[PDB]
Amino acid sequence: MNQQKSLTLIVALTTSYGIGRSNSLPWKLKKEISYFKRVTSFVPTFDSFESMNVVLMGRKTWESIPLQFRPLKGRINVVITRNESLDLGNGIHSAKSLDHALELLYRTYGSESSVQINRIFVIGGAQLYKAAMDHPKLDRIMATIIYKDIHCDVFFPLKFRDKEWSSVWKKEKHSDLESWVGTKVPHGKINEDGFDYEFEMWTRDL
Ligand SMILES: NC(=O)c1ccc[n+]([C@@H]2O[C@H](COP(=O)([O-])OP(=O)(O)OC[C@H]3O[C@@H](n4cnc5c(N)ncnc54)[C@H](OP(=O)(O)O)[C@@H]3O)[C@@H](O)[C@H]2O)c1
Ligand SMILES: NC1NC(N)C2C[C@@H](CN3CCC4CCCCC43)CCC2N1
Repeated sequence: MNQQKSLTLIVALTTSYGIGRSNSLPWKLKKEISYFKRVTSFVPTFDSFESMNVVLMGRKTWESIPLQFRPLKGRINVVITRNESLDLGNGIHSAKSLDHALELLYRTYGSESSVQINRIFVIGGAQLYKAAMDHPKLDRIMATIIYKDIHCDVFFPLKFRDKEWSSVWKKEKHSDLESWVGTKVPHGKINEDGFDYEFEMWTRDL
């Protein structure tokens, strides 16, 4: 009973699969973040009294976020890391691997807890994404496609939008995306601060 839930990868990347630039962060998308927060926070109203989603991220990602929005409120935060020394936090968890975090979540948030898990989201880390892509529970990717060949030094590990993977990963209909995210979501591209991007949902059979 350690895999009673599937994982979801959420990420923003360019057509060239770039996801990072020597720390920097190649683009200004206030609306994208808004979508991000909305997707990773959404939970069925009925079971909203206790249920909460989870966000797993690598150390680098945790640092990349300003003290301001740390930790992500309304969501269970768990940072993955091996070398854990003077780890701060207050309500955040710590795990040495993707599977280790899961087992901790199922033991810390079992039926004996007043807080039940709803959806697990893998939100950050080129490395964490690597581990996730190879995971047997990951069957969904919430991707934001940035149609701008900017410069990046960190890329997504697997070209799921390319022909070579077309028999495995399939892009869902827009309405299906809106359905999974519950609330409404923009169709087509969204221009913001000189950037054109779009939201897509991809899934595969396990
Ligand atoms: N545009 C965006 O939305 C966005 C979101 C997040 C980050 N970023 C960017 O992307 C870059 C970072 O990429 P990244 O791959 O280095 O970062 P990451 O995955 O967030 O952090 C790498 C750290 O994560 C831990 N880790 C990851 N996978 C692990 C595993 N399977 N087992 C144990 N520990 C694991 C390791 O910590 P230990 O070394 O402590 O073991 C490793 O040094 C940053 O420069 C940042 O600017 C962009
Ligand atoms: N689609 C999508 N998937 C993800 N995994 C995302 C990681 C988010 C991490 N955050 C939250 C607040 C931040 C402030 C400064 C730097 C990085 C910050 C940013 C937007 C994302 N979009």
